[PDB]
Amino acid sequence: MQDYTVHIVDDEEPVRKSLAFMLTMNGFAVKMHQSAEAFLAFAPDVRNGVLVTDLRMPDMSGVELLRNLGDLKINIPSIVITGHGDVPMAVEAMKAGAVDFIEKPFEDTVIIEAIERASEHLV
Ligand SMILES: [Mn+2]
Repeated sequence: MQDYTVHIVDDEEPVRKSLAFMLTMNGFAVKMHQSAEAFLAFAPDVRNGVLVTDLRMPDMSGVELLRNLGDLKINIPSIVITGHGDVPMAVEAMKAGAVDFIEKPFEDTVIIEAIERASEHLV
């Protein structure tokens, strides 16, 4: 079986803990990051990891995070969670290299399938 880690980034702690807890209850190895900046500083050390990030985050957006990762010469399959009915954000996220976007609110089954898909990109 594959042993990958799901890295979660969200500006709202309650939403972050909700997702994290749900994925762990489903058997995924999960790591919650305090902010986009914290994940960016942790990124060089990631091995066999997938990223699930929120898009609208005041300090650093999900898109900007994706562009910074690219600058670090690092490729981490990413799923971007976008605001309800926010088309500009989903489009920009895909143009930025995200494996896929997920519109919230979302069904656990759906985010779980999106994560399994991103893991397809792990070498
Ligand atoms: Mn947000």
